[PDB]
Amino acid sequence: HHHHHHVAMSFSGKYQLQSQENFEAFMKAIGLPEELIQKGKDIKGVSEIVQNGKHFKFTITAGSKVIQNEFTVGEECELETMTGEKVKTVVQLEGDNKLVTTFKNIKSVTELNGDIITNTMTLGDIVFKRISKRI
Repeated sequence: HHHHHHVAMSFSGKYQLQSQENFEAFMKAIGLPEELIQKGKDIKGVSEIVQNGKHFKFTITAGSKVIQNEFTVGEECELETMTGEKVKTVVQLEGDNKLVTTFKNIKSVTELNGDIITNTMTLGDIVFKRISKRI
């Protein structure tokens, strides 16, 4: 009560993998080995995001290691993939609890819905999806 001065929703929180679709098709296409794919779809990972005003931290716990990144929105930084490949880009927000970023041919769209994180990525013709839930 008595809060949110024309600003609401918050990417700050920790989350937990519920489900994912096109995972194997995407992981094979980005050149990961079948070992990391079979453990990556079986073992449900954890995920964490920290909003820091203009700054944003991304943390994704796979079934063996965590990938940590940081950027500032509208500033030109880099993001690490699960394969360990390093790629420069800029991230934007459409004012509607949804971040958007592209790379070369990969169109990534994160979406916060309360205590749920929807995430939809589109590399070429492959459409990777991922759902996590805020613990």
